[PDB]
Amino acid sequence: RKRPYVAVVGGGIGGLAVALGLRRQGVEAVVHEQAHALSHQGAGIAIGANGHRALRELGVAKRLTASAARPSRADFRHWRTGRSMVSHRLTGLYEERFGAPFWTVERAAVQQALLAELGPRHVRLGARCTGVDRTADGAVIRFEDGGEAEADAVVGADGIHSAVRHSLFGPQEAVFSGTSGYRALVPMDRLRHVPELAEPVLWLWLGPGRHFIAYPVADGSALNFLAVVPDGDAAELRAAFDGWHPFVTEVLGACERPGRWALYDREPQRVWSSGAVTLLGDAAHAMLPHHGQGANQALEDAVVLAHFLARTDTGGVPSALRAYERLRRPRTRLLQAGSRKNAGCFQLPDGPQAEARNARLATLPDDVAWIHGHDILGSLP
Ligand SMILES: Cc1cc2nc3c(=O)[nH]c(=O)nc-3n(C[C@H](O)[C@H](O)[C@H](O)COP(=O)(O)OP(=O)(O)OC[C@H]3O[C@@H](n4cnc5c(N)ncnc54)[C@H](O)[C@@H]3O)c2cc1C
Ligand SMILES: [Cl-]
Repeated sequence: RKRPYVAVVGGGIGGLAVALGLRRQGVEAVVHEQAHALSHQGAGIAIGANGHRALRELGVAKRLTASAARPSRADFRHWRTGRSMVSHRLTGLYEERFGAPFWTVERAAVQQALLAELGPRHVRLGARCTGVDRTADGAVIRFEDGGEAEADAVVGADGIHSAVRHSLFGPQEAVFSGTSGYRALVPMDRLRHVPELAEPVLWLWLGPGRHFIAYPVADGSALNFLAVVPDGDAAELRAAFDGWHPFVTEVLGACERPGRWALYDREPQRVWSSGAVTLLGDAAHAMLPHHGQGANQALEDAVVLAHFLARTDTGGVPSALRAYERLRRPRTRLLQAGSRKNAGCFQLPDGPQAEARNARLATLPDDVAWIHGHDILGSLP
């Protein structure tokens, strides 16, 4: 009984993590990534306890300790007055409650740590997938350059515009939010004038029509920011935050060339898997960035999918892909819905609804425990 050889399309967090996770449990997995080399851009992400646990399982948490940063609190700030509307301490309480720390870190750092632990030799650069056809015993991936690679299982981790998803279920439009995210890492030495940044904090500035998130990365030496605005040029971004507190305007004014990303997600899908092909990460369940969980969820996907594929033979692959999907879909669906809800919530004008939002924010540790406190390993059979 042959154990499956596994081809993974995409070398982002999701693809690296699942390849790394498969190999750690004795399955041969190989990544096909379209880019000629992996980027060192892409700014900051937040790793919750739930994702931290996935990184421990995959053996990469120890390598990320240095470049991680440990926000002491989540501080929800009024757009105009700069007052702390709601605050929750993370130092100690977060780890005690949910079983692991809250980290903020560069995307690229997480990507690099995964790449190293997996081994770069397991990643084919320059391989752009254009398609996947199911065979009788497995599947074969088509590349742009005419190539092919057959396998006992194929995992589509090729992002929100997944070639693998298109092949399996046909054309499907990504859903535009009507907002853009501007993202940047600002060196802290360009922000000496901003005294709030003396403490490491997860900042969430909430206001009318738009919002602004900031946090430290690289052990406190740079500050990530994400500015979500109705929909790139720095002048138009600075203007969209006219009237806001100096903290926001000063941080925006310290980056000449921020990155702009139209923010899309997709409707939840009833089906991810077809014979020996399945999806993972943004390809399976793309969400807006408003829970800070997309990477976290790709990591959960990776752990769970590696578990099922490490325990089967070639003939058990379809069943294993369906078991992964059946466990992962409901959770990701709720996060998708939640991330949409939060886009609205973060952008209310001043008024009763915003005051009611603020009230429900007081009970946030209970209300999001299902996310941060989730034990991925304990969810398995
Ligand atoms: C502004 C913003 C802020 C965010 N903040 C957070 C946060 O705080 N916390 C969090 O957990 N998540 C966050 N996310 C979400 C997170 O970045 C993603 O969910 C996560 O990186 C998705 O990883 P992935 O591997 O599924 O996909 P991607 O990172 O999209 O990787 C896909 C890979 O596949 C490759 N590829 C694509 N098509 C092909 C092809 N046809 N053939 C071969 N290779 C291909 C790409 O080159 C890429 O390397 C944020 C997202 C945004 C937009
Ligand atoms: Cl996200």
